[PDB]
Amino acid sequence: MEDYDVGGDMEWKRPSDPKFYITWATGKTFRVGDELEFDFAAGMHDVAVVTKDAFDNCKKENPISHMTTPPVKIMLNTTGPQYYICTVGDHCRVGQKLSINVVGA
Ligand SMILES: [Cu+2]
Repeated sequence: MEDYDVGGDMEWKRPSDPKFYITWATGKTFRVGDELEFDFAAGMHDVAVVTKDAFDNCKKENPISHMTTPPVKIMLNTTGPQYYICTVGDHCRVGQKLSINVVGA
């Protein structure tokens, strides 16, 4: 397995550039068995696991999951698309979201 720290050195924050997490995710292989870790300061950001449509429109309500205490560690147990957004303020709207596609171990 591999434990990915989302955003690397920038961690999970409000990006200056909307494509920042698209860039971070590019080229990486997310496999069943891998872990994602979102590091952030309590109350400044959070993590919501959401559907594709909620990702696309930054819909914060009624997510699949929602975590407010950092660090958020999520195991990738199934293959297919996974979407994450931060629901604090305008962060999602400016790019604080991540889309990945999990493949077999
Ligand atoms: Cu945020």
